[PDB]
Amino acid sequence: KETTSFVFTRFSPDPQNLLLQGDTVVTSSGHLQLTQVKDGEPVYSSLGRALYYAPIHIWDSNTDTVANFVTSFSFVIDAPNKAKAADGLAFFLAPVDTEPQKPGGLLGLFHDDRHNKSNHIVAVEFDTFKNSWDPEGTHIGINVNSIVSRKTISWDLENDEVANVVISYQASTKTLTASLVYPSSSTSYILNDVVDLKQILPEYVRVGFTAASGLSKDHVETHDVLAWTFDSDLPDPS
Amino acid sequence: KETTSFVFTRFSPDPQNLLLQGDTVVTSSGHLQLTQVKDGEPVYSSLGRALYYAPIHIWDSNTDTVANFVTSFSFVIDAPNKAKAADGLAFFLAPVDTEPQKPGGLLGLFHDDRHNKSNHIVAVEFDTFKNSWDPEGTHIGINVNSIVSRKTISWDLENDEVANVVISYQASTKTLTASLVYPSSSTSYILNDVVDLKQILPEYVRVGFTAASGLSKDHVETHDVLAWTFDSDLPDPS
Amino acid sequence: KETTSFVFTRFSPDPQNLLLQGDTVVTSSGHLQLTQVKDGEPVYSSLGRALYYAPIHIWDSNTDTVANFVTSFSFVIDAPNKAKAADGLAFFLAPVDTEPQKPGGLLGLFHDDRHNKSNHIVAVEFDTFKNSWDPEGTHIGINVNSIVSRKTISWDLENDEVANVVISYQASTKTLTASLVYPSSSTSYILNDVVDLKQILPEYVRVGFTAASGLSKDHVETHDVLAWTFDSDLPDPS
Amino acid sequence: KETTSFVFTRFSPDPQNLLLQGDTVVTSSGHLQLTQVKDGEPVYSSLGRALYYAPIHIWDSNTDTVANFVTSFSFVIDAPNKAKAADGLAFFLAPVDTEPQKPGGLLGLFHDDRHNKSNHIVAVEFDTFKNSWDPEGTHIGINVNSIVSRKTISWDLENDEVANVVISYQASTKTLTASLVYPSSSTSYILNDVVDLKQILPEYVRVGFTAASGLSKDHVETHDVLAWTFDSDLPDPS
Ligand SMILES: *[C@@H]1O[C@H](CO)[C@@H](O[C@@H]2O[C@H](CO)[C@@H](O[C@@H]3O[C@H](CO[C@H]4O[C@H](CO)[C@@H](O)[C@H](O)[C@@H]4O)[C@@H](O)[C@H](O[C@H]4O[C@H](CO)[C@@H](O)[C@H](O)[C@@H]4O)[C@@H]3O[C@@H]3OC[C@@H](O)[C@H](O)[C@H]3O)[C@H](O)[C@H]2NC(C)=O)[C@H](O[C@@H]2O[C@@H](C)[C@@H](O)[C@@H](O)[C@@H]2O)[C@H]1NC(C)=O
Ligand SMILES: *[C@@H]1O[C@H](CO)[C@@H](O[C@@H]2O[C@H](CO)[C@@H](O[C@@H]3O[C@H](CO[C@H]4O[C@H](CO)[C@@H](O)[C@H](O)[C@@H]4O)[C@@H](O)[C@H](O)[C@@H]3O)[C@H](O)[C@H]2NC(C)=O)[C@H](O[C@@H]2O[C@@H](C)[C@@H](O)[C@@H](O)[C@@H]2O)[C@H]1NC(C)=O
Ligand SMILES: CC(=O)N[C@H]1[C@H](Oc2ccc([N+](=O)[O-])cc2)O[C@H](CO)[C@@H](O[C@@H]2O[C@H](CO)[C@H](O)[C@H](O)[C@H]2NC(C)=O)[C@@H]1O
Ligand SMILES: CC(=O)N[C@H]1[C@H](Oc2ccc([N+](=O)[O-])cc2)O[C@H](CO)[C@@H](O[C@@H]2O[C@H](CO)[C@H](O)[C@H](O)[C@H]2NC(C)=O)[C@@H]1O
Ligand SMILES: CC(=O)N[C@H]1[C@H](Oc2ccc([N+](=O)[O-])cc2)O[C@H](CO)[C@@H](O[C@@H]2O[C@H](CO)[C@H](O)[C@H](O)[C@H]2NC(C)=O)[C@@H]1O
Ligand SMILES: CC(=O)N[C@H]1[C@H](Oc2ccc([N+](=O)[O-])cc2)O[C@H](CO)[C@@H](O[C@@H]2O[C@H](CO)[C@H](O)[C@H](O)[C@H]2NC(C)=O)[C@@H]1O
Ligand SMILES: *[C@@H]1O[C@H](CO)[C@@H](O)[C@H](O[C@@H]2O[C@@H](C)[C@@H](O)[C@@H](O)[C@@H]2O)[C@H]1NC(C)=O
Ligand SMILES: *[C@@H]1O[C@H](CO)[C@@H](O)[C@H](O[C@@H]2O[C@@H](C)[C@@H](O)[C@@H](O)[C@@H]2O)[C@H]1NC(C)=O
Ligand SMILES: [Ca+2]
Ligand SMILES: [Ca+2]
Ligand SMILES: [Ca+2]
Ligand SMILES: [Ca+2]
Ligand SMILES: [Mn+2]
Ligand SMILES: [Mn+2]
Ligand SMILES: [Mn+2]
Ligand SMILES: [Mn+2]
Repeated sequence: KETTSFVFTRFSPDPQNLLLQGDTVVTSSGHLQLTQVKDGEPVYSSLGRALYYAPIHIWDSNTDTVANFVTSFSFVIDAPNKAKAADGLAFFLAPVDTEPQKPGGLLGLFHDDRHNKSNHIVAVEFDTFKNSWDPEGTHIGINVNSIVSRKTISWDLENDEVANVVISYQASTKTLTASLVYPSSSTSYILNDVVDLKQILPEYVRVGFTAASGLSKDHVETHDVLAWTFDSDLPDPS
Repeated sequence: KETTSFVFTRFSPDPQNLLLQGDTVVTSSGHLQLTQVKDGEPVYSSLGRALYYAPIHIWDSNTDTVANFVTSFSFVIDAPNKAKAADGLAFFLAPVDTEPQKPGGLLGLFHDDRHNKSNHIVAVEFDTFKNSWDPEGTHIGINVNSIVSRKTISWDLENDEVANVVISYQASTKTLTASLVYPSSSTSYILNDVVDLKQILPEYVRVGFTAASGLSKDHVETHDVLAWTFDSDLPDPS
Repeated sequence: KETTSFVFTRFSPDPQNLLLQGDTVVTSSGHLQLTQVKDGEPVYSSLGRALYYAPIHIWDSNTDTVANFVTSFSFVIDAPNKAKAADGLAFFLAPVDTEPQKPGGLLGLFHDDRHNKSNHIVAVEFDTFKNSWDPEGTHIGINVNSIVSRKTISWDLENDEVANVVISYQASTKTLTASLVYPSSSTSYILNDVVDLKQILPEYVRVGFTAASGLSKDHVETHDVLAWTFDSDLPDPS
Repeated sequence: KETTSFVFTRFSPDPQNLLLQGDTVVTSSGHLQLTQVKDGEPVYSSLGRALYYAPIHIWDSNTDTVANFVTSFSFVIDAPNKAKAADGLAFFLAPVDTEPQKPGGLLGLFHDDRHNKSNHIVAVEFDTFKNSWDPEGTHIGINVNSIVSRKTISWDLENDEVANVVISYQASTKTLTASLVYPSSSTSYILNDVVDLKQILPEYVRVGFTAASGLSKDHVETHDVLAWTFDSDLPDPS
């Protein structure tokens, strides 16, 4: 049996147990600021990611076991103009050596908008801009090896409000669940889908966040993570 | 700081750390069988509850602190005829000395269908029968001192399928959240509302389940809880 | 699988999740005051106990499994005259219906100084007075169904200093371990012994503290518990 | 507030969340084999280490806070001839970029046998061979920036038996405690000392194990770690 856990109720400057990639910085208020802010305004064409330093043991081929996990986090998206919000934020699992990919609507996750099994990516996206591949309206999506979500639900961005997210994986039913609550307005969202982690991901992954602002100067927003917990449990074989 | 936790991934016969009330028994398959089954068929007019034996310290007037909590459980409702399903199951918090009340549509929670602040009850109901006070259709409800829910959402009973529920309370925003997932069909539900526990409940409560079958012979269903976890955390003051 | 946990970093007045027996009260400073204090002085012939309200599932005859557990606590003994310290404090496991027994050197645990398997008691004692059955000197003892310890080590009371205790049980080796540290003086103690819980205790027990002051007016001390954690884990069968 | 935890009840081959250094391999039985074995016999002059991949946040200069931690592990030392056992095993904390140093009696920890504050090492050693700097007999030691222990206790190696170790740090008293129990013989050992982590270590460290076999062919033993848990808690400022 193997377990991994961590909790951040806020972030310290120079967090050496996180891999910060692209534009990510830690604010003096203790937030993970994924996309650039200059003079209190979000900067366009910005991309930042943050991963937990330790690989997570997500499944084991020898024992044929798959881990359960649960992660919770709080985030804020602040768009100067809500109608022009772009592009969004995702929580994701990827190979240990994962590096930022294309900015904008590809969210730093993918090199292009096609499906490719060598991506080895599972993500939950909070998507604020309708790309050509997207459903109508802002939405939450479960993504497997593609920016084109396997399943989506409508989600109304509550501009500059704290969103509380829980994402969990139940290995026995191969079910990934994602929920988002805005306590400020008592609004909540949930979706779930079958995602076979053993078939999609390598045995060890890194986990974390990615976010991207829009590729034009009037389509911008901030993407801050305020707090993050993670727990994974790889059981003994039956 | 005070915390309480417990986990049951299944139930043992004669569980001395649960207070079983009314008809509740533990099955040899390890389920908490809240309402009676006879010859593999649910019995009408049955009511059973199960509470964790220890009082939970939910808030403290001296330090003016309120606990966070989270509970998860799995349950199954099996109705021979889904249209005639009655009456449902609830998770609840109540005074330490709480005893079963009226059966049927009052779910063992309330003496009548009126609102009364001396009840000191907060519940999340999974309501399978439309009483005169209910919305149209089966629904999940957040209940505060009344069988007449403060907030409801439509919920389609997936007959004899395992439902995974999470209910959490965030003290800082006074927000109660309840979610239900059916992994078998990838269907999910969530709602949340403001519930001020400090104003509704005494400082110590008992927590648990209640369920009731219908008060007529053709309006019956089973109500089994398969697993239950609970975690509460009453923080130090500021 | 079944687990039970709780944490008290201090105690609240009227703790409804503890069974207080004999003279025990909670002080306004948040301590569990097991033996009486009157006008800032310990009272002789006083006996108090405190148990967690919920029964703990320590083993299961159906699945033939035995729990691991670990408890930690901090305590203080303050004797006006250290040479006349009596009688001591114990952590213990006992049947759910356990009641205080004889005061003084029997520590509220036993009716007499003999061995009897119907006691169903396992205790770790911090023994400040040499009775006829005791080794020379103040000592820590592991007790099984008798005040006459199965195993003892010398322990020097550090008068009015905080002692940090950890007691753990490893089911697979039937080993009970107890350690005590005085951080103030960098002094530490440890002992362990084979104790077969399945053979000694019923399937469910209550756990807690007992303490007794001396049976003469010049042989007195206080016995305060400052903090307490407990975790038990009854595994699935192999 | 920041916490980090992990559990291994056994080890998988190619553990990508551990940094294996020197000779360390994972056995097919799931043990961390720190020093080499060839044809079932320990090889002399072997040195291996294993660190958790993620840096641990042990103190924070911004908030002026220091973490508590607790680690537990099980290990086995098997010497063909107990009188010729060498050299031993240690648990340690060191800079993130730590690399194996000198073999033999320096345990892979130090470049020489002198005290040097630039080492930035805190270790607990299980020392099986009397070097020129050592006390008489096999011993457990607390080491700060030197192979010459700050404090030692006698410890009798129980050849090829499982040792259960707990090492904990209490930031409020700056106290490091280490205990070892052999359940097989009911033998136990403990020591503790004041160690100011903020003054000795950098803000982030890596944690893990090191072990070395003797530098002559007749002074050899195996050093296997069977299981390992770690929990650290860096609190909010007070
Ligand atoms: C170590 O402690 C152990 C636990 O205390 C001791 O075992 C107890 O010993 C008790 C006697 O001291 C014994 O109590 C008696 O039980 C009789 C049988 O009870 C059951 O069976 C009946 C049907 O067959 C049924 O009617 C009963 O209701 C019970 O279910 C019972 O008849 C006795 O009651 C009569 O006799 C007494 C004495 O004259 C009267 O006072 C009483 O009113 C009645 O006329 C008696 O019962 C007890 O009476 C007093 C009351 O306060 C008690 O609550 C009530 O129980 C008890 O059953 C056992 N317990 C167990 C678990 O075995 C043990 O003593 C030794 O071992 C026991 C088993 C026994 O063999 C003793 O003779 C031994 O001394 C202690 N061991 C040692 C080595 O000292
Ligand atoms: C506390 O620990 C520190 C860190 O380890 C010690 O500092 C190191 O000491 C070692 C000595 O064992 C030094 O390594 C030797 O360095 C020489 C010189 O190399 C350089 O120059 C030559 C030619 O001049 C070039 O050929 C090289 O390419 C290189 O540029 C080398 O030839 C030897 O083979 C060793 O590798 C090491 O440099 C040094 N590091 C630092 C950061 O100072 C420190 O002890 C130090 O060294 C000793 C000998 C004394 O001089 C102390 O005053 C130094 O502090 C140690 N403190 C104590 C008291 O032991
Ligand atoms: C100004 C403008 O309209 N630029 C548009 C751009 O074409 C130009 C034109 C001139 C220059 N130039 O070097 O000045 C640079 C780029 O074509 C892009 C599509 O390929 C538009 O990118 C989209 O921007 C959106 C916000 O407007 C979202 O970020 C959306 O996700 C993103 N689409 C994707 C697939 O990433 C981008 O907005
Ligand atoms: C056959 C029949 O009419 N049965 C009906 C029953 O009637 C009688 C007849 C005589 C006596 N008496 O005091 O002797 C008492 C009751 O009165 C019950 C209400 O008071 C009906 O209960 C309702 O039954 C429904 C399923 O049919 C649901 O369970 C519903 O929740 C429940 N309503 C409530 C408020 O609990 C029940 O259907
Ligand atoms: C003043 C005095 O000496 N009182 C003594 C008291 O008195 C008597 C005197 C004669 C007879 N009798 O059989 O006729 C009966 C009782 O007998 C008590 C039982 O032996 C002494 O109790 C002991 O007191 C000690 C502190 O001084 C410790 O608390 C010690 O653990 C305690 N012993 C026990 C077993 O609890 C108690 O000290
Ligand atoms: C047979 C014998 O005496 N072998 C000894 C060896 O001897 C020689 C003699 C001449 C030359 N030379 O440079 O020609 C080289 C080696 O010198 C080693 C360094 O002092 C001895 O190392 C010690 O070995 C012990 C077990 O035998 C322990 O492992 C002990 O910790 C270890 N010492 C240290 C500091 O690591 C090693 O035992
Ligand atoms: C699928 O994704 C991976 C990385 O996520 C790419 O490396 C693959 O590109 C193909 O393989 C690489 C190594 C290189 O040879 C390239 O020329 C190939 O196209 C990518 N595959 C495709 C078809 O897009
Ligand atoms: C509100 O709830 C309390 C708690 O359950 C009830 O006891 C109240 O009923 C009234 O007071 C009780 C004690 C009893 O005297 C009864 O006859 C009264 O009706 C109830 N209050 C209401 C319905 O107004
Ligand atoms: Ca998009
Ligand atoms: Ca109803
Ligand atoms: Ca005594
Ligand atoms: Ca040595
Ligand atoms: Mn999308
Ligand atoms: Mn309803
Ligand atoms: Mn004693
Ligand atoms: Mn040594």
